[PDB]
Amino acid sequence: YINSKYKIDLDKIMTKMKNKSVINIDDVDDEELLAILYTSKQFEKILKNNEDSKYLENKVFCSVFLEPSTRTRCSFDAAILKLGSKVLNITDMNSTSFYKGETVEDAFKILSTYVDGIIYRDPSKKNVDIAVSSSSKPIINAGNGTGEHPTQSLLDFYTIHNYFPFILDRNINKKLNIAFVGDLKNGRTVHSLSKLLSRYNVSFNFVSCKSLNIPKDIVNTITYNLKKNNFYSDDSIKYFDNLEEGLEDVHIIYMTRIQKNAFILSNKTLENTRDDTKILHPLPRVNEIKVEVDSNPKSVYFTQAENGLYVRMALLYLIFSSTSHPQF
Amino acid sequence: FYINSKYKIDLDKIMTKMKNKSVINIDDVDDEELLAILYTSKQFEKILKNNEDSKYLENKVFCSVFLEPSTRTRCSFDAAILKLGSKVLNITDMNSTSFYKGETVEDAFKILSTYVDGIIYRDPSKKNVDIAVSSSSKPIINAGNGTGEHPTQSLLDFYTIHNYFPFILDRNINKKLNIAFVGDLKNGRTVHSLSKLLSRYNVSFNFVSCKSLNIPKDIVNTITYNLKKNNFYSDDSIKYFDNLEEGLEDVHIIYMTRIQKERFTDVDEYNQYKNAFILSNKTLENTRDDTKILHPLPRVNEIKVEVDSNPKSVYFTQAENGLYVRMALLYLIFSSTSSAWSHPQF
Amino acid sequence: FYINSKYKIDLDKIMTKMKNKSVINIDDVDDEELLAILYTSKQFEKILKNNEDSKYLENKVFCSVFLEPSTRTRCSFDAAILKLGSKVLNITDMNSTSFYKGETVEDAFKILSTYVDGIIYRDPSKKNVDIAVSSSSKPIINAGNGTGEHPTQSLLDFYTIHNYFPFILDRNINKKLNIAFVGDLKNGRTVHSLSKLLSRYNVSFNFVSCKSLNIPKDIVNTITYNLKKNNFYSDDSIKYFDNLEEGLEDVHIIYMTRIQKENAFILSNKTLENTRDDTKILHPLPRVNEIKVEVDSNPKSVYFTQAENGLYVRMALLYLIFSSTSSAWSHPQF
Ligand SMILES: CC(C)(C)OC(=O)Nc1sc(-c2ccccc2)cc1C(=O)NCCc1ccccc1
Ligand code: NA
Repeated sequence: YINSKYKIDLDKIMTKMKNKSVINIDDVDDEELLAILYTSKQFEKILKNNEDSKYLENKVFCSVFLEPSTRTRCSFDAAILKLGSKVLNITDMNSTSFYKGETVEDAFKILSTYVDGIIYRDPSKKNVDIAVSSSSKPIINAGNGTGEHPTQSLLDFYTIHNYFPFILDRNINKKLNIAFVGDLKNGRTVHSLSKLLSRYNVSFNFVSCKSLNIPKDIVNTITYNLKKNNFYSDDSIKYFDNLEEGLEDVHIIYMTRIQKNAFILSNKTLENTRDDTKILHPLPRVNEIKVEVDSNPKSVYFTQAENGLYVRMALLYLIFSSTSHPQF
Repeated sequence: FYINSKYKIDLDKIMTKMKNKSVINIDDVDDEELLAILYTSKQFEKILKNNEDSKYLENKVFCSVFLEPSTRTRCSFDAAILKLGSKVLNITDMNSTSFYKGETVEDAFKILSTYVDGIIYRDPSKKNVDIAVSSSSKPIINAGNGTGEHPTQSLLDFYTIHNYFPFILDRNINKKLNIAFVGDLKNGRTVHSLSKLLSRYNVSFNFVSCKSLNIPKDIVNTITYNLKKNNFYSDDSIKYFDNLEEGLEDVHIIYMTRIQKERFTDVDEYNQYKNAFILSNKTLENTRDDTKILHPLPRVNEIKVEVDSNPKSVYFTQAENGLYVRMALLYLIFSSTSSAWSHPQF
Repeated sequence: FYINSKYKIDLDKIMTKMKNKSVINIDDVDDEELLAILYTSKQFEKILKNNEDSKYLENKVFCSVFLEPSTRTRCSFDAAILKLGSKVLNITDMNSTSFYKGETVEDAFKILSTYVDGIIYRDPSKKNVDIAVSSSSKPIINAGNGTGEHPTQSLLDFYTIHNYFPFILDRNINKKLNIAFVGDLKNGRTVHSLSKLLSRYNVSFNFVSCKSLNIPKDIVNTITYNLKKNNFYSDDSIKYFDNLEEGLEDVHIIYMTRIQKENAFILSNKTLENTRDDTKILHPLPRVNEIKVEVDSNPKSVYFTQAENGLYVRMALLYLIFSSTSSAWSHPQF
């Protein structure tokens, strides 16, 4: 099992990931990240070539979405169904109507008797952690109020690694430069992907309009990670409030969502970027990216969204399998 | 493969043509495609009535997106997918505005179509379905929109008729089908769609309505051009009546529409129109012996419960037929390939 | 071949009788059918706790119709169908009036039953379930209605009891089970249903309630006629208390009910110290105050196992009604 230059011992990494709960991106170590990246790639190729995808038959999951949150929920459903497993849904409900005079711990202790695993989206942070403590079965966090969204970070990382595979090498001569653009204060997807990218040889351009800057405790978490692998320097973190400077010499531009510009992306504002730059956005997009950019080959935000299917298939396969592997 | 015992269906070739086809309007189905649908529907009807293996399409994952409540069509599409042995994720009980929460229809469909092999979409907006089709990398079946496009209702309507009157397929100048459309012909879009499809054949039409709720001119024009084009138009081709006693005479089919009180000024107008067009065993005594009664449902008072025991009533068979017709259409579009041994064949 | 310790089960014969049966009330289950359910439930419990293949009912497509919020029962029936290897479409987020949008219950059920092999139906109206059964070409499982019929709640309650006290099946005049029902005995319909089923056996009852919320006479009468039928009725058979201290003495089972206060009877480790060693505590759930979280660590608490058992009991009932099967070798036998 190879992804160019690293052999992955998938048997051994699955033994370790079996019945693992995934709440935060920090619950995924280096070895587990390689296994996910590798397996995601196998599912991408199997599905793009119309091959049998049914690597996880015989499982029954529960999907609990207590805010309307249709793309992430459908992505998890499709992944389960394409793997050949089954799922029952709780949707179109909020906290109060689902927990109708019942504790979170009662609800999860009972629900986990019915199913092999639970996928849970709840805008409360407390609820996901209470569910994990109460559940006899593994939980995948599909997004909560603390800004934990592990599968968004994983699919973001998979997407980058697909155009810039050298991010995995921890090579002091091969650095990736990324610009994060928009609302860096409220854009939790930046916070989570930053922590994961900072384990690697990466330098960051934070591009925001003063009022919406990256929070200090993320800058600190980036600086501790980069220091730990001896890739911190005074040039590791740069701050801009304009595109013209922010977007210069970055392999990746990652746009965030807003609501109420310095930061609208046009073919014009992209003429002076590297020819290899790729554009991500977790979606949905509003004005941050003009429709004309969809025809620009630097745009990969729809491939990115597509990649969430393969990454969620991979993560469900590695946690829930009982045991050959997807290959080719 | 034979239909009517006259017309040979090369299902391999017709599948190659229908593969990854979107079905939005009944005019997206040609003569050959309609034969393959009718034939395949009949095989699913017999396999299921005999408790045989129905799993002729197993490895597919669909998304079903219903942005207005419409329980029977949605459940019928679910059942069809599941009976074929495929899988479906559902968006229900939601409207346009809450599902498109500050996202364009084009963004939503471009992404959703990466997840799945095909989409079933019901939206009361007509624009939305056409935008979905333009944005989607995967086929769409329109399960109903605001323009009155509802191709699987028309298809299951036609399947039902063809089961009692198979000669409608022959385009034989000696073998004419006579149908009465009864009730709200202005707002009954199922009449509009079925009319267009029937007018490809040797058919004459009785439009039975009171003044205010008559068939629109643009449908009469489309029926008249279709009948002319196959040299079946005469001054007899389209008649208009305001009462059952005349309207229901010498028709093979009576097709009753919904007369929703919210289409009148008040109750007195409703209950006058109601009552004038209500179907009883009495109002059916001077129809042909062979007359069959359709209604797209749901039923309110348009038809009295006593008529359910009358052998001329088939509106519950009609609704059941939607399962077989939706199984057929899904099989023909989404199969990756054929053998002659992979086809349903009772 | 099919044994339940010392009851031999003729599953072929009992399935011939249960095939395409509708189950609306606990009285639609006779002695033989109850043994088939108990036996099949036990096989599913062991297969699933040992991670074996559970797919004993492939190729069916069900419709599950929930016209009130009723999340646990609905998820339990979904899980059961999916674990058996069959498929389901769901109608939820609906009440009576919005689902029957100017359509009769009989029209809706006549049509829906053409699509599917079976229907699971929860509706707070009692009329609706009985009209559904009259109109349907396919079998219905009642998942709960307004008359307090909830057959799979009673069945999973009974399965739970029989697991700790298997002698309830023997109808042995020397082996009596003592149960206390605690809380709102007037509105607690699962007491009503389980009482009727327990009273087919050698059972005595402690009804513990204030005064305003006492067991209704019609249930006392139905318990007395059942117990008389097997000559287990005596003036000792039914006792009435207004306090836990007396009510809870010498009972093998304590069954706590929901009381939505729309204080006397909260269960604590303290109020449990002088119960039998062997007493088990049920509660149909959800619980609010009736049982303190401290009791969850008490080994007498089984209300979470009880709720888990609903999976195995719903798998069993679906298998026994819907199987297309003939042969003794196809049945689960851990
Ligand atoms: C994290 C991801 C993107 C996977 O989660 C979803 O997609 N769910 C969500 S949270 C959301 C939102 C918007 C405003 C305020 C608060 C939350 C957008 C949405 C969302 O789904 N599209 C909004 C409208 C829409 C729904 C589905 C498809 C297309 C458009
Ligand atoms: Na599903």
